[PDB]
Amino acid sequence: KEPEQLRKLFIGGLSFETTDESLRSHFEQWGTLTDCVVMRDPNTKRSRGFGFVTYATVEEVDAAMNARPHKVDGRVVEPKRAVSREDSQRPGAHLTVKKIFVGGIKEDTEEHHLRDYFEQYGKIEVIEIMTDRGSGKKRGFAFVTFDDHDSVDKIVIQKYHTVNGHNCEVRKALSKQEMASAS
DNA sequence: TAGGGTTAGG
Repeated sequence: KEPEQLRKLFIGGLSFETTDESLRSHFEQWGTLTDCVVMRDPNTKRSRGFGFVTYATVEEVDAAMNARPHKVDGRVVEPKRAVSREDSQRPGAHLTVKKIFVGGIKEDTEEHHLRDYFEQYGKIEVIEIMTDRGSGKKRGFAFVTFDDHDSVDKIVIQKYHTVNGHNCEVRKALSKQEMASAS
């Protein structure tokens, strides 16, 4: 049995009239829903326009994501890997991005090392191992861009990543300015 | 379009 967090998808952009029932009826097409709910105001009971669906297995989750775009109650919605309440605190945790920051990679790390680990998550468009433009010294971090934002989401929700023999930290890439506003 | 009375007590 895989962890609940990894078996759940956040469903954003829900139609004003989507319900626990209409949501379920749609996503059950890709698996056994162990949970399905529409978040709404506790006071007015008005829909907050988003919800979650949870499958019995991550394979069923992958099936659902491979079926995008998803239209529910006539509205195109936005299914996303569910980011934990804890991680939802980090800056840009909910951004739709196709690039990741990979920090703490050994000096002798080469592109093939990155591909050997990251290709399993999706089509890689660009790989950039950073160096100091002036000294030419390796800075110990890289950037990897994918063709699908879900590749990035599938990655950052995992805790560990082994590249060139050792663990490395992987986060959603924030722009120069986002990093600044994040400081 | 970020969570459902779901987060520090001898």
